[PDB]
Amino acid sequence: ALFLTRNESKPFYFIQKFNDFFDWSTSVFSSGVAYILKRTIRFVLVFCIM
Repeated sequence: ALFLTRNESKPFYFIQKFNDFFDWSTSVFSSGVAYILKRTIRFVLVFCIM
Protein backbone atom coordinates (compact mmCIF):
# COMPACT_ATOMS: atom_id res chain seq x y z
CA ALA A 1 0.00 0.00 0.00
CA LEU A 2 2.97 2.31 0.55
CA PHE A 3 4.89 1.97 -2.75
CA LEU A 4 2.95 0.20 -5.49
CA THR A 5 1.55 2.26 -8.36
CA ARG A 6 -1.97 1.53 -9.58
CA ASN A 7 -0.86 1.85 -13.23
CA GLU A 8 2.38 0.12 -14.17
CA SER A 9 4.11 1.77 -17.12
CA LYS A 10 7.01 1.16 -19.51
CA PRO A 11 7.15 -2.67 -19.57
CA PHE A 12 10.33 -4.27 -20.84
CA TYR A 13 10.20 -5.53 -24.42
CA PHE A 14 11.49 -8.96 -23.39
CA ILE A 15 8.98 -8.92 -20.52
CA GLN A 16 6.22 -8.05 -22.98
CA LYS A 17 7.33 -11.00 -25.10
CA PHE A 18 7.41 -12.95 -21.83
CA ASN A 19 3.87 -11.76 -21.06
CA ASP A 20 2.54 -13.11 -24.36
CA PHE A 21 4.52 -16.32 -23.84
CA PHE A 22 3.01 -16.75 -20.38
CA ASP A 23 -0.42 -15.88 -21.78
CA TRP A 24 -0.35 -18.64 -24.39
CA SER A 25 1.15 -20.89 -21.71
CA THR A 26 -1.86 -20.33 -19.46
CA SER A 27 -4.13 -20.78 -22.49
CA VAL A 28 -2.60 -24.22 -23.13
CA PHE A 29 -2.86 -24.91 -19.39
CA SER A 30 -6.59 -24.13 -19.46
CA SER A 31 -7.03 -26.29 -22.55
CA GLY A 32 -5.27 -29.18 -20.85
CA VAL A 33 -7.38 -28.73 -17.72
CA ALA A 34 -10.56 -28.81 -19.80
CA TYR A 35 -9.38 -31.91 -21.65
CA ILE A 36 -8.54 -33.66 -18.37
CA LEU A 37 -11.89 -32.76 -16.81
CA LYS A 38 -13.62 -34.06 -19.94
CA ARG A 39 -12.37 -37.62 -19.29
CA THR A 40 -11.72 -38.24 -15.61
CA ILE A 41 -11.26 -42.02 -15.64
CA ARG A 42 -8.09 -42.16 -17.73
CA PHE A 43 -6.32 -39.54 -15.61
CA VAL A 44 -7.42 -41.29 -12.41
CA LEU A 45 -5.80 -44.43 -13.81
CA VAL A 46 -2.75 -42.31 -14.68
CA PHE A 47 -2.56 -41.21 -11.05
CA CYS A 48 -2.79 -44.82 -9.85
CA ILE A 49 -0.02 -45.82 -12.28
CA MET A 50 2.01 -42.89 -10.95
